[PDB]
Parts: sequence; structure tokens; C-alpha cells
Amino acid sequence: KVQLLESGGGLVQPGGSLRLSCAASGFTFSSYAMSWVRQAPGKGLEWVSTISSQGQATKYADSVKGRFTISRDNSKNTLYLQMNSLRAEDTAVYYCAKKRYPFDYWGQGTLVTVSSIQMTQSPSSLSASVGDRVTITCRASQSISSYLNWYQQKPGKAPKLLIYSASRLQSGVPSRFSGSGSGTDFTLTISSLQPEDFATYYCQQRYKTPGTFGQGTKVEI
Amino acid sequence: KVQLLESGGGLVQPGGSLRLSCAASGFTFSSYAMSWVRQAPGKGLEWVSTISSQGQATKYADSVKGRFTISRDNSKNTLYLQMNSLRAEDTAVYYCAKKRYPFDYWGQGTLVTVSSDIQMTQSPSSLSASVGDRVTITCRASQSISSYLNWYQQKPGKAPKLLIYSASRLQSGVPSRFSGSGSGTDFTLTISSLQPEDFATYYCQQRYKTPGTFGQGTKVEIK
Amino acid sequence: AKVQLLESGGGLVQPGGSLRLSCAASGFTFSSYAMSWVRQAPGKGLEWVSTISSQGQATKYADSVKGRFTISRDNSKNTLYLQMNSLRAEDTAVYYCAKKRYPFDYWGQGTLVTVSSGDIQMTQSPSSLSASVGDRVTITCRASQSISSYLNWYQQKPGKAPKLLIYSASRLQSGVPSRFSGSGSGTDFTLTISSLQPEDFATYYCQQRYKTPGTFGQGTKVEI
Amino acid sequence: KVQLLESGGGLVQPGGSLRLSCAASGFTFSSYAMSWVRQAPGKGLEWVSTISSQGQATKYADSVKGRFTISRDNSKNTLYLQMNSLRAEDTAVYYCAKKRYPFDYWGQGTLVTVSIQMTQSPSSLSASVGDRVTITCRASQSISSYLNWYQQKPGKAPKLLIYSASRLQSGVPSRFSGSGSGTDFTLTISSLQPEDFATYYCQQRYKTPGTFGQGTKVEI
Repeated sequence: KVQLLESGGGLVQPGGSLRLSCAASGFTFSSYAMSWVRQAPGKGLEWVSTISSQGQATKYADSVKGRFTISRDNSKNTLYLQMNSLRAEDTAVYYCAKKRYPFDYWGQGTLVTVSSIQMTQSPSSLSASVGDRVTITCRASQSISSYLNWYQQKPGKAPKLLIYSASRLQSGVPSRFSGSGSGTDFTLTISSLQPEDFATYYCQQRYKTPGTFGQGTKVEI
Repeated sequence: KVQLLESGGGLVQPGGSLRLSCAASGFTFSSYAMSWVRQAPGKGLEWVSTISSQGQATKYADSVKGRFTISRDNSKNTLYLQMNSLRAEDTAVYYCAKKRYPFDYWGQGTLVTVSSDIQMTQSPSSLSASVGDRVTITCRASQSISSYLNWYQQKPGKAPKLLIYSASRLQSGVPSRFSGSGSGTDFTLTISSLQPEDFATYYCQQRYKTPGTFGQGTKVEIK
Repeated sequence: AKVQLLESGGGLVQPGGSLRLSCAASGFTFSSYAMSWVRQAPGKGLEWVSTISSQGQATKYADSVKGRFTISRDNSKNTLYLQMNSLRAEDTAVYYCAKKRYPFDYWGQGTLVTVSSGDIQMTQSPSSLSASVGDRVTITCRASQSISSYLNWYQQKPGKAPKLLIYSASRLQSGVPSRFSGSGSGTDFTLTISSLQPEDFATYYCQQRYKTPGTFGQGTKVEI
Repeated sequence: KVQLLESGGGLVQPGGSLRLSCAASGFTFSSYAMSWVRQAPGKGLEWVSTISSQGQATKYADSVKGRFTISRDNSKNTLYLQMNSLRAEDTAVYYCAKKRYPFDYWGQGTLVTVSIQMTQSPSSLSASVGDRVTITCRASQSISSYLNWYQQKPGKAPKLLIYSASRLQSGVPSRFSGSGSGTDFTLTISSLQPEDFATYYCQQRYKTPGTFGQGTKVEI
């Protein structure tokens, strides 16, 4: 089983520093890139950082560049995020993720509290009942072919990759989820709504950097 | 840019032999595997042979094994197919193709006339439709092949053209009106807005195991 | 865990018969590496017989073996197979399965196949050498054409499987003592056993890794 | 013909800014990583930055981190290095190089004026034509066979001679031999021809930052 166990968060004053650690197991850590993705309180997912398979070349987001540093220890199969000059906007739940753009495995997440470009748009809010059929739309500012991912996240839990590419379904995901679209328009279809399927669904591009997520669509009663 | 120029076809008597050559250009020939795929007159495509990047390891089809020999000269950027013990069943147009299972670039083809296991099901066999109509072709495999499927289009007399690779990913230059879906044993190719240049024969090919088998082919025509 | 290549399936057959050799692999991801079959005739040197890729589509054989043998693999069972048909008296040999396609780092135990009725040429210069413990010995290997740095040095004791000593002309393999040194490039290569010691009295082979078929040297027997 | 044509250097005051461009041709630019390596006047080579096949993942040196930014345009087949807050220590000739650790092709270089530790033995050696030369390179840690040997003639860009400690590069004469493993490596030049009089460098290619040797200048 693939396991990504995180630690190292907490509360800091503005300007302070923190270190987030993510121990990986169940797979060859040195053969996959790694990423850090954060979620602000009440907001959507935001890709923060990424590191290559060897740990040489790294990439960050504009809001974190110059202040955050991603690293890895392949001898210990561990991923590190050093967050310096923390601002109140960096208060979020952070997750470590496997791979560079389609994150198949996530970590539990850890809360970080600080107290004293392709855009993808979704519907943002939808109410529906059990057994009804639901379709969420995602659009990209530029043509991305089949470079989209669909994730599901329940409140307080880690996201789960359900659809990779435009249409391919992830193992363990029920076949009630369908992915379609190409270029600038894509659709996620849940068909017969079912229990525990009321949550927030996100679409994320995997073409260019930074990997951007949608605002999120919360399917609720 | 990318050119695969074939030669060496012609007429041979049953039991005779022939040599087919395919000169490649526009890409690093020594960095890609190569393949030979044949199409019988009026019938569908059949994968014949494949060779690795260096030319060491080769693979053939059961109907040609022991009779055909694929080779390559990377110093001359050339691919060769020695066809021995030619049968009347070997009359076909042969193409050299880039890559080992998803053929993105094809050759003009050369006609060879001799005179003197995953089974793919493509349905329907022939369908008539008008411009602007929506078309859906189904492809079925005898076993689970995950997402190892390709959709090609062939216009009368021309070489096939890769439209969709890996079941759903679209090839560069292909219009977004072509959609690919499916998984395991059932796949569908959907031609939403039928354009006048889209009247042709479409084929599905599995890319999981050897031999690479094609579908029977679905000819969308105008009437 | 370590890498294990366990063979079976040999035996005795009459001329024209068939046999099946199996090689179960463990300790490594079998589906990510090519595999090969190499045979050794009684008293003669090593001869590469066949090779199959990581997935199993494209295969390669030797001209003396082409048309009669068939190499295959089952990645679901991590097994390698060699079906030997139309066996002739020249096929009497000990057969080994080996990991990878040109530099074989791991070999199999070998299995004996007896059949009885009831081209880059590599040149190995010393055939037989007598020396005492602690002495320095140098074996030379020459190729008919330039092979750059695509050479390997193996050691084999009588009745045992070969052991990879040197890969890429000069790089030493893990577990090999540093008393073995490799040098050379192009057309001339040398294997130097600085300090002899006992365990090094055996037959050493050089093998090119440039083009197909992978050819071995005649063999150099370091003995006393 | 592989060409790496650089531009954008010049003279700047301390604290100023500069932008270096490197147009690539003759190879698929989008299929290889790129690097920027600088050489101070009279000193040895120092790896500055590296960028992935796309402009996403980047790597820098500690002395260069926070001030320089490497980028690339695959649509224009160009590589860029934006140097801000330039100090007098940044005065050097900068080269763009193909690949991320073994640099097979280099650029002309451009001069910028602001006004694992490798040990290479000896620093300078004099020898005659036909003589044999042996240069030693040692690393503070084991790098297996992740070593490269480069040659640089006065005023020209470096040239890759040996990759992977012992493998010879195409076009290099067989008189150059590479040996070693772990912490000790040797470059042996047999028959010192007159065209082999230059400065030779050893570089590790295992971990980041890619560090070079002090350099051995064969003279007279």
C-alpha cells in the first residue's frame, strides 16, 4: 500500500518559519516527482511546489517563490517543504502528493496557521439529491488537449484522484464517474448520485506550470 | 518533414521472394522502433513485423513467421523486409510505420501481387451518413486491454493516419470533433460533426500484446 | 533479498526432438529488463543463443540457432522460457538464463541438454596460463572491429555459471574485489589480476556488447 | 550542425541587472535540459543554473540563488538567464550548455563585468610533445562513475572529452583515457600532441551543485 504520512505544521507568527515533512512508503520514491499542494480555509486547492525525481530542479508558485523551498531525501524516502517568511495568506492545510501533475496519492494534510497562467473555471455551487444525475463543467483559457485531472475532496479530508487524462478512470473509483472533453471544454458526470458523493470536486490542468486547480464545485443535498 | 519512402514491390510467382526497402528521414531513425503493416486488396490492415531501435530483437506475425525477415541499417536509415515463400495470400499493400505499437507516421505503401491472441471486432462494418451528422463506431476486444487502443483513419488509396492514441488521447493536427472513449473490452470513436473530408474507413488497433491486431474497419460514406 | 535465477527443463533427447528450458526469476522487477539464453558446449567457450525484450514482443536469435529455438517470457509469473526444437548434436551444452541483453550481471545455475542417438569476432590471446599465488597476470582481448567501450569480462569455474567481473571495459562490478582491473578501448582490451590469490584460478571470457550477436572470447584458463 | 549562440552580456555597475540569451539550433531543443556555467577571469568553471526540458523545474547555485533566474522559450528555441543584483564576484564569461549534467555542446560564451568538493592535481604541469600526462581528480564523497573530463583552449569554450569517468566521446582521439571510481579518477593523455596543450577540468555529475575541479593547465 502507498502511504504518505505528513508532519511538521503548527502555528507561527508572521515572518516565522516552519518545516513540513512527508514520509513516503509502498513505492520507489526516487522514481517519481513530488509536489506540495495547499488549501486555504474555505478556498480551493492550490499547487505550491514540485521537485523532480532526483531532487535537482525544483519549481514553485509565484506567491511562494523566494520564501518556500522544496527538498527531498531519497535515502529516507522523505519530502520536505521549508516555509520561510510566512504570511497570513499561507495559513492553509498542506498536502504532499506523488508525481508532477496528476497526483494519484496524497497525504493526510497538515494545518499551518499564521497569526499575530492557465485559469480553469467550474460551476462553483450545486445542490442535488440522491439518485439524480449531475454534470460539472471545467474550461481552460487555452487548449490543453487531454491534460485534465478530476479530484474529489470531503471536508477536512485529503483529495482523491478519481479521473486522470480527459476520460481515464482511476483504479478503485466507481464507474459512475465519467470524464469527457478536449481542448477548452471538459465535463465530469456522476450520473446516479450515491452516498458519500456529496463533496467538493476539482479540475486541474497538467499541461504547463503552474499546475492550476478550479475553484471547486460542492455537490450537496 | 518526416518521410518514409518505400520501394521494392512488384509481381512475383508463388513461392518466389521479394525485398521491400523503406528509407526514413525527418526524425532520429535509430531512436525508434519500426514496423511493417499490410493491407489486402479490399480487406483491412494486418500487422506483419516489428523491429527494435537497434535491429537486434524482431517480432513477426504467425502467417509470416519463418517466411518474412525484418531488418534495419541505422547507418543508412533504412528498413528492410525480405519476403520469402510468397503465397497468393500475401498479395497486399505494405507500409513501413514508425514506433512499435502506436504508428504515428506511415509510408506511401508498395503493392505486392503474387500470381502467375486478441481478436478485435469493429462494428458496424459499413455505415452511410450525411454531412453534419454524428457517427459512433464501436470496437471490442476479446480480453481486457486497459487503454491500449488506437484509432486510425484511411482515405481511399492513401496510407492510414493516426487520429487517437491510448484510447482517448488525440493526435496533434486532428480536429477536436473526433472523440475517443472506452476501457477494457469496449471502446467508442465518436465523429460529432461529420465533415466532408471525414468520409473514409476507420480502424481500431490494440497496443497491449503481440501480434498487434486491427479491427475489421468501418467505412463511413456519403449517400 | 537478492537476485535469483533458478533453471530447470534440461535433459536428454534424440536428434530431432524438442525440449523446454524454464528460468524462474526473483529479487528484481522482471518486466523491466530483457533476458537472454547463453550456452556452453562441453569443453568449448560461451556462445550467446537468444534474447527477449522486457515486454516479450521482439526477440533475437543466433544464426546457428535461428528457426529452431523460440525464446519467450511470462511477466505475470516472472519466468523465462526457451523451446529448443529440431535439436542437433551441436546443441549438446549447458544452458544459462541471464538478466539484461548485453551485459549479463546475473546468471542462472545452468541446465544440461544432451542430444544423442542412443559478425564482430572477438579474439582472446592467452588460452592457458600457469602462475603462483600472489603473482600478477594480464589477459588480452582483441576485436575484429572497433567496439568502443562495449566490453565485459566474466569469470567461470568448471561446472559453475559465469560471473560478471568487468562491465563497460573498465568499470568493476559490485562484489568483485578491487584486485581486478579493466582497461582498453576500441580494438584492444586487458583484464589485469594484480594479485592472484587462490579463488581466481578459473576461465575468463571477454564479450562484446555493441552489436548482435553478442560474441564471447575463446577463454583464458588461469591455472597452476 | 548544433549551434548555441549567446548574447546579452556587457558591463554593469554593482546592483545592476543583465539578461543573457542563448539561441539553440541543430537539435530538438524541447527534448533536452539546459544549463548555464560561468568561468571567472583566470579561474575555473562553475555551474550556475540548470533548467528542465520545459521551463518548469529549475536549479541554482547558492551564490546565485535568489538573484538569477533561468528560463526558456521552446517556441523560440532560446534559453535565458536574468541576472539581478550583480556583484563584482559575478564578473565572468558565461556559457549555455546542452543537457543538465554531461555538457556535450557549449556556447561561444559572453563576458559579464560588474565594476561535493573536487580537487584536481596538479594545478599546472609543463611537458613536451609526445610525453605522457596524468591528471588526478578526487571527490570528497563517492560518486561512482559520475565524472566528466573537459578540455578548454585559451579563448574558446570547453569541450567534452570523457563522460562517465571512462567512456570516450565521439570525435575525441583514442589517445585520451579515463579511469577511476568512487573518490579517485585519472585522465591520461598519451602522446602529448601539440593540439592537446590546454586546460583540462574534471566535473562530477552525480548530485547538485555540479562542481568542477581546479583545472590542470598543460604548457610548453
